[PDB]
Amino acid sequence: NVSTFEEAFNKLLKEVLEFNLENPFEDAKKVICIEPHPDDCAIGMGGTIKKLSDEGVEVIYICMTDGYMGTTDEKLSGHELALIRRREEEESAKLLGVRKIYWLNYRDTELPYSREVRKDLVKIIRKEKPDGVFAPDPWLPYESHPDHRRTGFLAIESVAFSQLPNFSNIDIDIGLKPHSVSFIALYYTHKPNYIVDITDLMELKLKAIRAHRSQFTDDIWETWEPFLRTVTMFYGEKIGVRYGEGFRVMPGLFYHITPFADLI
Amino acid sequence: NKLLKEVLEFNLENPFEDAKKVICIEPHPDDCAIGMGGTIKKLSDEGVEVIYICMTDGYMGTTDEKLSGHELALIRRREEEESAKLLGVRKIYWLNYRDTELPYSREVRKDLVKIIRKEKPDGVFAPDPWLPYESHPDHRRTGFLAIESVAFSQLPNFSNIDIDIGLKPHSVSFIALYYTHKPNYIVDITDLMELKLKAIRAHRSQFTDDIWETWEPFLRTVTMFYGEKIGVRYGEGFRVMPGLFYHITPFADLI
Amino acid sequence: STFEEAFNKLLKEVLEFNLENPFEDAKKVICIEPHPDDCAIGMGGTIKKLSDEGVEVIYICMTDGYMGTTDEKLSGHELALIRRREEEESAKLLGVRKIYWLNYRDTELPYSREVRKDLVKIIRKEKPDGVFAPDPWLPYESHPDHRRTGFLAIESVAFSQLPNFSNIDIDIGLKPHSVSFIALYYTHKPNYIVDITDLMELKLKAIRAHRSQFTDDIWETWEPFLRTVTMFYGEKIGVRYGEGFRVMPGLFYHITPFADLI
Amino acid sequence: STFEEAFNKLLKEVLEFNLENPFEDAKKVICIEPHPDDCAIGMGGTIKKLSDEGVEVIYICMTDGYMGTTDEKLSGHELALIRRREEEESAKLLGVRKIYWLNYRDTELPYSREVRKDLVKIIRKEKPDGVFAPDPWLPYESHPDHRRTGFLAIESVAFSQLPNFSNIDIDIGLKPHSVSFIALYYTHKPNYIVDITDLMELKLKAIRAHRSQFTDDIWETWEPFLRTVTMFYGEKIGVRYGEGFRVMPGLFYHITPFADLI
Amino acid sequence: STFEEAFNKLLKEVLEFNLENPFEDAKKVICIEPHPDDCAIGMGGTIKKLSDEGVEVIYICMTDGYMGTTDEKLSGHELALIRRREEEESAKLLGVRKIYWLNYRDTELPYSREVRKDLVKIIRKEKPDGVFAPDPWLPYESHPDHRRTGFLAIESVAFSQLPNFSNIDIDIGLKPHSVSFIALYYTHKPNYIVDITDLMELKLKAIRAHRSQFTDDIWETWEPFLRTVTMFYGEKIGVRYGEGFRVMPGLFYHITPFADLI
Amino acid sequence: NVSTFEEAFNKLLKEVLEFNLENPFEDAKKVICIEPHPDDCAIGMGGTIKKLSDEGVEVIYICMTDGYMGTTDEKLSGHELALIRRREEEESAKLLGVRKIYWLNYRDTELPYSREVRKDLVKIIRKEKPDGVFAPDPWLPYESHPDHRRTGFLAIESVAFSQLPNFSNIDIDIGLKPHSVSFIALYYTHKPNYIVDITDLMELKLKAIRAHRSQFTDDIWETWEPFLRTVTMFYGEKIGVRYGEGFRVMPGLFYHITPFADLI
Ligand SMILES: [Zn+2]
Ligand SMILES: [Zn+2]
Ligand SMILES: [Zn+2]
Ligand SMILES: [Zn+2]
Ligand SMILES: [Zn+2]
Ligand SMILES: [Zn+2]
Repeated sequence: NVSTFEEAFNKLLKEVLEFNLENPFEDAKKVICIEPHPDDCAIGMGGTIKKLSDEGVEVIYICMTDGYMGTTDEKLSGHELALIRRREEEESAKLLGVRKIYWLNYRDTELPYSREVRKDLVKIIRKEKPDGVFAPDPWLPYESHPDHRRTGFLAIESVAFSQLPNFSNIDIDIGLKPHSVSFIALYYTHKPNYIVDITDLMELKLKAIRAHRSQFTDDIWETWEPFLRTVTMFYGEKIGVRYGEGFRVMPGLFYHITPFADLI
Repeated sequence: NKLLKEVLEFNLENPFEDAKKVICIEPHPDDCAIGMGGTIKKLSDEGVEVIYICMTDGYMGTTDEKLSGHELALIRRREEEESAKLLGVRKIYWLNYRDTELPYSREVRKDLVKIIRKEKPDGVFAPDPWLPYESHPDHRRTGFLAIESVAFSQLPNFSNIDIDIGLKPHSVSFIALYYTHKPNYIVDITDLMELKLKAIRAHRSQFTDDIWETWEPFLRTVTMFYGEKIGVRYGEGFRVMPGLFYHITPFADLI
Repeated sequence: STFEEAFNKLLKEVLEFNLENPFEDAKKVICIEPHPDDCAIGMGGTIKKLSDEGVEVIYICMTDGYMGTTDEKLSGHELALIRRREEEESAKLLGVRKIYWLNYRDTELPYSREVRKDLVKIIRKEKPDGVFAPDPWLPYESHPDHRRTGFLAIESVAFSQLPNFSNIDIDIGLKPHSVSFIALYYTHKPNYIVDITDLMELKLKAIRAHRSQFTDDIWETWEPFLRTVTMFYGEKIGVRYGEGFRVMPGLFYHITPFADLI
Repeated sequence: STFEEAFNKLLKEVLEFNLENPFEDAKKVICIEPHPDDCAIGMGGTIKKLSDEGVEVIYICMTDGYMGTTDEKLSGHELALIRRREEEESAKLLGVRKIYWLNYRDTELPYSREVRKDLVKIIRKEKPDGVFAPDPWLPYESHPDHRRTGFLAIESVAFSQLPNFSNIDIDIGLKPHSVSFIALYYTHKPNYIVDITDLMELKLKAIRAHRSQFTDDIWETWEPFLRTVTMFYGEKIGVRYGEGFRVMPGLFYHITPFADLI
Repeated sequence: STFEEAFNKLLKEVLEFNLENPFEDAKKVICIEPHPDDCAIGMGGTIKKLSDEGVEVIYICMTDGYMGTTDEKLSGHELALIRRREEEESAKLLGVRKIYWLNYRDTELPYSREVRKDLVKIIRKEKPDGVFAPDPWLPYESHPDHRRTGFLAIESVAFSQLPNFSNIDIDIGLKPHSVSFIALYYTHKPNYIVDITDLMELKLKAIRAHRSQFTDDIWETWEPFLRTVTMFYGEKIGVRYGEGFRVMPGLFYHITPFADLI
Repeated sequence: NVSTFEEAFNKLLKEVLEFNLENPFEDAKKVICIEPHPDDCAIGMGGTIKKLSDEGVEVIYICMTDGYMGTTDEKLSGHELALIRRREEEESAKLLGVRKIYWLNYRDTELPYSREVRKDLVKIIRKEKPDGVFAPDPWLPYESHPDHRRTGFLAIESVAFSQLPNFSNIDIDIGLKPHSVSFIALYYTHKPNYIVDITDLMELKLKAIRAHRSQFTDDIWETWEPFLRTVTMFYGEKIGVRYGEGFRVMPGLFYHITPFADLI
């Protein structure tokens, strides 16, 4: 029957998986957007958040850390630099129609890669019963920040595991029952397979990004707007527009032992 | 060139003939069967002693809240024993680390290296940890600890108390990586496809007709992806490089 | 206007960043090696041509090579001496006279904040103009020590700038340094090669000072291999024996979907 | 004014600390056992003296009891399950309904925050008025699970009351909870005893319910030990068989050079 | 001929030890504390009476105070900042200028080589004669950070003495430092008390500085405690108010079956 | 049963447990002495090990570490010292009848307290199947060395865990069968309940101790010798001898939930 692989491949995607990419969000009624440090949802996927906040979809944050380290000022202690930074995200979010932010409070550059941490995200997933999760892609070539790498990993890991009753069993017997999230979307990806048109809202994104004043001196912004405009244009060039934000959405089966998963 | 052919002397033609004993290492109950169940039968038919190592106890492989993890392990242990016999596998070592909680550490290496230094095997099988998009830590960590333990089992100063109780440094011939996206040698499983599925179905906890109805297309499609690459409809794939390509080699992928 | 014009302006005008001789400002750099000899077998030829031109080349050794033998009667400490001496038998013959030994047992190198806090000390100590390390992204690399060494180098360098990372090194006199560049060797993705056919002769020998590692019997498998690597590089820019490394602007190491375009 | 004086005028007067009846105004208590059986063996009798009197009793069980058999033929997985039944059994025979299974394997109970964060969760939900736990300062206690269980209770009772501790609990509608009294079983430093003479053959029956720990051949050694223990305790308050409990000021668990003085 | 005889001729001739006068050489000390306000509470007095004699007193605070509140409004990062402040207006009262902050979050001080590397650092630097730390064998002490600080401190002191321990301190010109003495506050077995009869008012003031901990409602419990503890130590030497320390020869800390006899 | 607790105490000890303390080392053919650092078995135990050769008991060491930190010598490295000390102990052990020494090779001062270690001891116990296991008391007031504390606990934990076929199963799976030790005995204790006379063996014990040259310069032997004699004196008085060695032996049942183990 199945002449070759590629004949069975396209049938496994349309018939079996109901896999689609012109509109993967669409039916989204609530999505948590996971970021390693505060400002990552902004820089990563700010426009697409506003878009999903103009469409009346509920956007919740989980911020892995407290950005305790993002300063060169030999006189501004991380403890407050972090106070400074929970304000700057409470600002940023307010702009983007992000209302809620869970704060995991793990110190910056010290985000563990453990089960403890997975018990945080799995806990939050069974409670906010989110339709999709927005996490950063960990297989981003040359990514050198452990927090980024680990975040996307736990993100996808906690996701697949939240369905699992015997995982963090203490959750089951206090009200929280397993939940099957609908889609996983990987911002900060070098292999996007769905770009959102953000050409328009590309001016509210920098005001959400810059809102983090602590992280953005005007002096350093002299290399970051030239930077951000370069990135967003690369996502746009894939679907012929001025600005773009890129995501990787794969079917749930391709996140595990799928040798051909690099074809979509 | 002069090295592939005339310094190390490796071949992508047939590597398994010289093997009389091999270890097939799997992260969970069934990965041997899903990853390589046909090549498994093959070797056992051809009269080769196939031994499993299971890293973990499955404990987490369910959505049925009535079912405790503890049982699932039991139930899956026997389900594996069914599956193993179905393929000619003789002994399964059970590491027993809890599912989704496989450590990446020396203790765990130290285990693998005990066994390797007892079965003194010619070939080991494992999941390719550089498999792109592998999202399951248990799997990544199995690949890595496998390739690691192997190499290390040769080094008398590693788990140095193993020696003092008999078990000597061994030196496996090959390492074979199933569940890989860079196979450089395939095997024909068109001969034994349906039996494989049967063995893969022996894990009833895992493959309800409902789930199996969704993984039925998957497991056939995969084995095609590999199969096509030779000239058959159904094949299991493998990355084999063994030697000095697993350590510092900027042209490793050219094979 | 387009993606390529914004790309080129980003590098040339916004971030400058060399590519034709990035060791032009160079005076003091560190070569971080997992085991003793990991500078040798990948960076050695490059190390003399820098000790020569004025650069005080500094070493950090991540491990102590404790595990590097087959000899079932050679204690792991015995080996660790053999290697250290053997290493000095190579430090010098390339023009390096300071080797920090971290001292962590071969095959037991932690990937922790702890180790980072060390590197950082040895980076806030010198204030080097550049650091070397193996590329942790070298495909199929199966030895944990290597992978970890790389990753920590990069993360440590970056982190040395932040006053809060190791907030005790500050308070005690050691202040943040902001390293100039980073270079990854042992890479299958170079972008700046370096000429070594002349000093290739010196290298052959410095990679033997570690003769516990490099015996006679084995060498008959490890020199054809060694020549091949030095071919793989060199012949892609001209000569018969060159060495190519990877170097990026500090900002391609974070959130850069277009990093591997170089 | 003396110290002897400035001691009494604190317990009765600054703490209202009564040792006559601490299990008095107690409408819900928690029983943390390191293994299925522990509660029964140190706690057993005393559970009944609370259970039936409208005091709701809940076990937390730290391990799966996976390493309690010297039987080649019994896998730890099967044993774990077996013990669920024996504990489900035993716990009716004492009027306990709810038991949380933490499922940290036998001999591998972590000493960490991650374990605290559980006990802390369960404690905030159930909002009990009392927590029972093994005295972790019991001389010669060899079993880590045992030691750790106590420390981990004491610590989770002090910290259930902290908003900034496990903040995600608050964010999901489980607010702080202060426990009135900590009572340590398996102590040798009691200061309140419990006469359980009529309930003894019941406790032994509730302990014996574990057919995997107390086989008839093991029962010839543990029955005399079980009895001796119970004799050790009660013989202090004039009664034959008793059970012992240490109870202190919440203040006395921290920084007190004289907390030994009760 | 006997034991009691061996006890003394060791103490007095060989180990030249005296309970008499231990602090009579003090030009530099370090007072280590679990939390911010810890050198206060149990040691505030002696410190001032040590500033007086021109002795430089340094603080090392192990935590950031992250978790000292019951009010879901006050957030740890801030609460920390509020506590970094309070111990400066408390340290000044007592001529304490230098305070090292390790920043380990409240209820999370690790027990590791790493945190030893830190205290051994600071100490190889400030090259002091005197280290103070809580008595990690203080009965019923139930705060992790408390226990872990004495052990770590002791271990740390004994551990500066060695070049191989943290040899990167060495390689950047920070040498072995032997310490003269060790004083364990918060002890139930002190053996050399000090006099704070007049100083018990600047005491409640230096402790008072920590108002985010000591609001005036909850002060009405610790008000009898802060005195009572100074009287426990008092009725031991004659004066009205005390601060006790255990001081033992560097030899008794290890393998000494009769440490309990001094 | 019987009436008073004291009566149940005896009855449990004499008849029920059948544990006594006249000469527990008697029926011992094989014993293992566990020491934190190389030289500890010498110091604490020395004499009683010479004695146990002088009868015909095979005596095995497990040395938890490698002494990698035992020097004030600004010049001398750990690596070589660890090499130096594998001799000093081989020398000092041949002067006592000591034939086998297991080197775990944990770095001095860095010995883990973890399953990984237990498994390491459990691998040896099971193999040599000894009747006797020796180790430091870990409840020793003021003992400030993590290795000495940890090594005691891990010993007790390891003796008991050897019996459990579910603990470290692969051992079983390769020959190594469960083993049950007749007794555990704690040196470096301060509640000993049995001494061994070593007065006429003392001098030799010192030769054994001082055979660790690196640890005892002439300058250091000036203080350690009175101390050492002082120690061995302390145990003396108890059995009315010049020099003693203390041990704590307790029934296996006392190491667990016994609120009166303080009483033997
Ligand atoms: Zn970030
Ligand atoms: Zn699997
Ligand atoms: Zn290497
Ligand atoms: Zn128990
Ligand atoms: Zn404190
Ligand atoms: Zn020692």
